Amino acid sequence: MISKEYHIDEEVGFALPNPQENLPDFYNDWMFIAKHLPDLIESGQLRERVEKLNMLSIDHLTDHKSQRLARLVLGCITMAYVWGKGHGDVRKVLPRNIAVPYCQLSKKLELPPILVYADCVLANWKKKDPNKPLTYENMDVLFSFRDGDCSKGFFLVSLLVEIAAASAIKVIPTVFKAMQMQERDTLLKALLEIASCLEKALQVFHQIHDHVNPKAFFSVLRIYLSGWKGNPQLSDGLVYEGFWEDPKEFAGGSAGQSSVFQCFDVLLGIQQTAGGGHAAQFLQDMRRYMPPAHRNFLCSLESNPSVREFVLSKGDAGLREAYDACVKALVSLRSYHLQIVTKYILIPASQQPGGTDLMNFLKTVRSTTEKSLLK
Amino acid sequence: ISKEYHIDEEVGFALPNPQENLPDFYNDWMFIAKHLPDLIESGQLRERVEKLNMLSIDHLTDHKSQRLARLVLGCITMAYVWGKGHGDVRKVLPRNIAVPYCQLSKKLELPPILVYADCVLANWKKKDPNKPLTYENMDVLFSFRDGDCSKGFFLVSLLVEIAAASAIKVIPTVFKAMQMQERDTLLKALLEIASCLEKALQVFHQIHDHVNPKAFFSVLRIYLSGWKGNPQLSDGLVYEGFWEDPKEFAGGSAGQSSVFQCFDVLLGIQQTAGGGHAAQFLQDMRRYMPPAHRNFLCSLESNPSVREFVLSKGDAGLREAYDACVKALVSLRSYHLQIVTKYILIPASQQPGGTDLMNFLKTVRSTTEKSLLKEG
Ligand code: HEM
Ligand code: HEM
Ligand SMILES: CCS(=O)(=O)N1CCC2(CC[C@@H]([C@H]3c4ccccc4-c4cncn43)[C@H]2O)CC1
Ligand SMILES: CCS(=O)(=O)N1CCC2(CC[C@@H]([C@H]3c4ccccc4-c4cncn43)[C@H]2O)CC1
Repeated sequence: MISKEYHIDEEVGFALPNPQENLPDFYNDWMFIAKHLPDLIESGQLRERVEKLNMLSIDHLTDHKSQRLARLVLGCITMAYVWGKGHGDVRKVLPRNIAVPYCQLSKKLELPPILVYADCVLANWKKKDPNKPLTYENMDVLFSFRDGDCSKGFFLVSLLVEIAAASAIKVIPTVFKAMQMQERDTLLKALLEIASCLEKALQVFHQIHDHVNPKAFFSVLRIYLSGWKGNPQLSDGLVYEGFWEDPKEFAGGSAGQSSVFQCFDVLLGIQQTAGGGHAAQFLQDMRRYMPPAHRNFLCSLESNPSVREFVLSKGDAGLREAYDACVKALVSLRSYHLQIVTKYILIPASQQPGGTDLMNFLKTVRSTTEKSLLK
Repeated sequence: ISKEYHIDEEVGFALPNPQENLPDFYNDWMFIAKHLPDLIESGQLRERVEKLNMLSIDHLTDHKSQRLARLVLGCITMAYVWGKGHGDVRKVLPRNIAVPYCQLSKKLELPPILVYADCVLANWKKKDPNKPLTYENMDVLFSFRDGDCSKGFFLVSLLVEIAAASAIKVIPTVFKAMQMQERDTLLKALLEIASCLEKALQVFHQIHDHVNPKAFFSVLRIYLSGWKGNPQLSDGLVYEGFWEDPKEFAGGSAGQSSVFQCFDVLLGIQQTAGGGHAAQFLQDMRRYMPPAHRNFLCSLESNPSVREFVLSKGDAGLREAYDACVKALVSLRSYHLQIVTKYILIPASQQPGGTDLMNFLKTVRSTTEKSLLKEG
């Protein structure tokens, strides 16, 4: 098994198992706002409500799940506060009574004070029926921004893809064991199981079309997920009033912050973070938005010997095909994902009364993946 | 420390006993690198580079031959791009050098530009193998121009690196001491770290004896500069035959030194935390370190915090030992600010950026100073 210090679950992987839904009564004022964001944003009540909050101590968030729930709560409120109704009117200062505890909590959890993938995908879910499986029909999100924002469809499909990819994480100890022990057959089997899970993860992705509408995604949800790093709207970042004097820049959410896909790039020696380029820089930076235990797990994988070099050295057609099957699965995922971006970003952007830079980043990452094929 | 991190007992992150000569196959590269001052001064460097045939990197069969080739190709690239360093600039690196350089850079997981690991850590030799690592028993392998003080700059940098790196071997003692709750051992370890970082500063004092401000500013500064955020090459460098579009890569920085980054990490200074530019920059420079050295840094980040261990213990002895380490880093950076004033700011004022560079350095110094438990 993988060590407990990396906080990787057997079933959900890097996802938070059975996320907490309710905070202690002490934090009811936070909970009320986060639970009613759609109506409070729409009616222009959200900002005054956040401004009228009292500064609450984080000390009564006594465990990890409560701290992670609070991060999800405060992060959603923070996006609602900064972006407002999502029409380009921006708050440049986050008031101290929310900014201070959010920054304190974020420092405690070693995550930046902005909504991350680990909040809004990995900790933002529940089973409707605990006795039924982790499927879309038996799941809901904990928080959404606006009515019709398609956040359920986006967050849950993202979660399910993550969970399907994560079924191969438990094979990783076997891989490195098989290399050190020079176990060709064990390694071959292990690589075939990884390809199977990454192939399965692609089929899970196909659901996105059923539960997310392009127009709503582009015009609404995209807005609330965006951040303030290299964002012309918040040129210098956001002022977290009372914590830092200067405005601070933090990137909005990205599945670049997903540890599973970074994990298999590392495992397969794809070297996405190597070389000093723009795309590498971004994906390396995104590791700071991951929970520290998961950050550490990626670092650990990078310190182990290369699977790619092991397979490359061996003159073993069986191993090369199994290796290549893992790489092909990552390329196919990334290729399908590009087609998603065309449908959900490029086309809606063209229809409104940038895209190329986003596509080029994704194509760089895909190409680096394809270029790791041995055959 | 595991041998997979490629940290030497004597020279730490430096490459022990660097290779001086490449295989005969690469003589054409070696000639240009060995005669850069002569070729630049005669206006023959660019022609010589352009006359090169594309040589395969497959005959560079070990890590040291590859690190030497990187240093050679890196120095040739700086000379080719910058020329005589008067503003006559090349935006296209010819394919016959660009291809092998990028191929080799990919193999070693480094950006295709001269980095600290090339021009400091791999750019040296002992004169007498039987004598210690001192300035007078050492030389650099490559310089750019005559009188550029590259020996002084690169070797003093290396000596400071090595002095500081004597503390690296203590790091596993620190974590073992913590995990095992060995207070006296941890205290002794932290005092040794402080001693070495204090020694590094004394070694730094030698810079004044071997580098002249004018030569440094007007000559060497040029050849060390890169093409990331540089108006001279706004869109970066075209590496002909490897990539179609120009690529931006940062010039050398001792932010690329793994020793100072590792002690920041060890002492919980957290230079790469938060939403500021200094953090981003120091984070980016890790990409310009050799991969095993990158790995080592992140592995230190995964161990428990020394700072939070010391903060928890109500132990004046431990706190003082901890602060002596932090103070040693503060003293180095404060001294380094004076060095920037002498070697950059003053020459710049005398000529017929500086604020930005000093603001960056002050932010990093401040982050260090603010990790002190007690006022220094
Ligand atoms: C409406 C659906 C989606 C759209 C429009 C979309 C769009 C984008 C865009 C524009 C980027 C580049 C900017 C950034 O990093 O934030 C990106 C990155 C990324 N996305 Fe998505 N995405 C969607 C859903 C998903 C899903 C379900 C996955 C799960 C596989 C995913 C995986 C990734 C990964 C791993 C990256 C980082 C680059 C890479 O590793 O290839 N995305 N996405
Ligand atoms: C002529 C001598 C030197 C001058 C003019 C100089 C100047 C500078 C400048 C302008 C920077 C900021 C830009 C950059 O990162 O490249 C810098 C960074 C840095 N320098 Fe130097 N430097 C000199 C020598 C040294 C030496 C010998 C050391 C060894 C201690 C050193 C250590 C550092 C470190 C560690 C950084 C990154 C910021 C930090 O960690 O504080 N420098 N230097
Ligand atoms: C860059 C400003 S932008 O306005 O052009 N812009 C880019 C497109 C997105 C769409 C989803 C979002 C990101 C994310 C946030 C949270 C949870 C999962 C995922 C995810 C999965 N793939 C990508 N993302 C981000 O890439 C929104 C913001
Ligand atoms: C920004 C373009 S600039 O022209 O203003 N400019 C900044 C000042 C420097 C001075 C040395 C150099 C860097 C370095 C390169 C190789 C080996 C060790 C070290 C080193 C140590 N401290 C700093 N550096 C860089 O920071 C030159 C270029």
